[PDB]
Amino acid sequence: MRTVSTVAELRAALPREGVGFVPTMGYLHRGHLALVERARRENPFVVVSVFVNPLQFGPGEDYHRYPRDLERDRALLQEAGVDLLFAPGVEEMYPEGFATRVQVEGPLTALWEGAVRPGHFQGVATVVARLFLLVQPQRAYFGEKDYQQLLVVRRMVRDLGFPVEVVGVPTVREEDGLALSSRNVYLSPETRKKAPVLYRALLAMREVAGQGGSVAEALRAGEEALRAVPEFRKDYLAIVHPETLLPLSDWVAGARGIVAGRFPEARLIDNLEVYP
Amino acid sequence: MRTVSTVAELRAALPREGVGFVPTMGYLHRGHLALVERARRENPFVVVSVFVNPLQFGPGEDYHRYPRDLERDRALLQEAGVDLLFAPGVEEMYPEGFATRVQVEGPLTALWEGAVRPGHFQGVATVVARLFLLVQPQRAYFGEKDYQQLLVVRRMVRDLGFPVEVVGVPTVREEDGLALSSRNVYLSPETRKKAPVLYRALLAMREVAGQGGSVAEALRAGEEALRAVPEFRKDYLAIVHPETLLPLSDWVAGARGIVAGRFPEARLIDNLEVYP
Ligand SMILES: [Cl-]
Ligand SMILES: [Cl-]
Ligand SMILES: [Cl-]
Ligand SMILES: [Cl-]
Ligand SMILES: [Cl-]
Repeated sequence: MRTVSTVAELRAALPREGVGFVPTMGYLHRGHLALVERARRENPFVVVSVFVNPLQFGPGEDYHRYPRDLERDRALLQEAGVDLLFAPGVEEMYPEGFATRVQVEGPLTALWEGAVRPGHFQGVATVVARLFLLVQPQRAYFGEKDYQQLLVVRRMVRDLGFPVEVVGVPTVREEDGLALSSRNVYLSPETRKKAPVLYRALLAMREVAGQGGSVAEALRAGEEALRAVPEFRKDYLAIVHPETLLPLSDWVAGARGIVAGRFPEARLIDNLEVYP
Repeated sequence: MRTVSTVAELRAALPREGVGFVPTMGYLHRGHLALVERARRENPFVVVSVFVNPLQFGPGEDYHRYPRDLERDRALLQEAGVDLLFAPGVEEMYPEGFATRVQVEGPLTALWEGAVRPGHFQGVATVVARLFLLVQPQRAYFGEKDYQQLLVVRRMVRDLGFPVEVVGVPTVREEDGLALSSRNVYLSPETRKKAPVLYRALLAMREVAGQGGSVAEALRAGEEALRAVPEFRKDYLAIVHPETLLPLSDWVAGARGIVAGRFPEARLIDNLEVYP
C-alpha cells in the first residue's frame, strides 16, 4: 500500500479505471474494514482516505478531541489489501484561498442531524465533492449508520451528476447491538452499559411494525425504551421515509427508524429498517 | 453535428478524452464562435451546451424574455465543426427533487456583479459544476467579457479539484468597440449607437495608464467618458487587481478596468486590461 498526503502524488498514483473509494476520518474500526472489504471485492483498485474534516465540525463540537492514530490506521489498511491511502493535512485539502462550498438544501439536510448540527452537511458535501473529484472513483462506500449522510451524498451525486455509484453498507454492531463508531471511545465503562438503548429502542419499533402495529404505536414502543434510560438525552426519535426522511403518516417499504441523543461525554445516533 | 437533449444521450456520445467544452445560454453570435474555434483547434472532440439557466437570473431580470432560437444555434454550430450540441430542457437539467447548490464565497462573488445581482454567481457555479460533471471536459472555454465569472469558475475548479483547464478567450467586439452579447438584441437603434460608451471609457483609462498617469487619473478619464452618455446609468467603474478584483491604489501587471451600467432596455458590462 502506497501512502500519500498530497494531491499531486494522489493523482499520479491513481488509475483511471476500476477505482473503489472509502472516505473516512481515521481511527478505523471493524466497521470501516467492512466497507474496505466490500470495496476490495468489487473493484480492482481500492483507495481509502483518512482526514478529519474541520468543515463538518461546528461550534461546540469535538474537532480537536476527535480520535487520531494514523499509524494504527495505516497498518490496518495495509493488511486489508488497500492499494492507496490518502492522508492529507488540512492545508492540502483546504489551501489558502479556499472559498467554495457545496450544499444539499431542503428537508433532507434541515431535519434530524441537520437541525442538531447546523452546517454539518455542508461540510460533508463539500469534502466529499472534492474527494470524488480528486479520486474519480467508479464506486464510493458509506456506512448505513450515518443514514442521513448517505442520502445527502446520494442526492448531491444525483443532482450534480457525479459519475459515481454510492454504495451503502449495513451497520456493524457489538454483541449488545451498539453500532460501532470511532466516537464510542468517549464512553466510560458505565455509560457503555447504557449505550445499547438506542438499538433497543429501534428494535422495539421494528417489533411493533412486525406485529401489525401502527406507525404511532411503534413510536410509542420506541419512546418507552428510551425513557428507561434518563441519562440519555434524546435529540429525536422517528420513523421516516427511506428516501426523503420525512416522518411517515403510514408504513412504506423501507420505513426507517432513526434515533439520536447524548450522554454527558458523547452523542450517539443509530437507525434501522423497521418495515417490512 | 449531433444534437442531444437528455443526459443519457449525452453521456453515451461522449469520448473519455480530448473533450473541449463551451457552455452557453444560446442565441449565439460571432463571439461564441470564437470560443468554439478555439476549442475545435485545441481538442479533437468539441461539445457545446445551450441552456438558459434560471438559477443565475433574479426575479426582476430577463429570464422570460431572454433570446431563444435553437434552430439558428444548431445551424451555426453545424458549420463551426461542433461534434455534439447539448440542448436540455429545464426539467432535464433540474429534475423534480433537485436541491443542491455550489457557491464561491467571499469578496470574489460579493463585489461588483455579485452586489448588483444577488445570487447570480451561485446560479453560475451550480450549473457549471453540473455541466462539468456531465461533460467531463479536458478544457472549458469562457469569454473574458464576463471577467468576474471567469475568475469565479476558476476558483471553484481550483477549490473542488475539477480536472478541467479553464480557458479565457479575449472579447470579440463590433467595429465601434461594443462587446458582442446575446442581450445586445434588446438595444433600440438609438441606444445601440450610445452603447459603445463602456468600451470608450475603458479605452480612456488604458490611455492614461499607458501615458504614465496614476490609477486615480485613469478613473477620472473613464468617468468623464461615461458622462458623455447620460442615458447610461453606471453601477460601477473601477480599476482592480486581476485575481482578487479589489480596487487598486497603484498599478500592477494585469490591472483590470471594469464597468457596468444600465440603459432603459438593457444592462451592459465590459472590461479590459489597462496595465501595462
Ligand atoms: Cl468515518
Ligand atoms: Cl462528524
Ligand atoms: Cl452565453
Ligand atoms: Cl445571466
Ligand atoms: Cl432581480
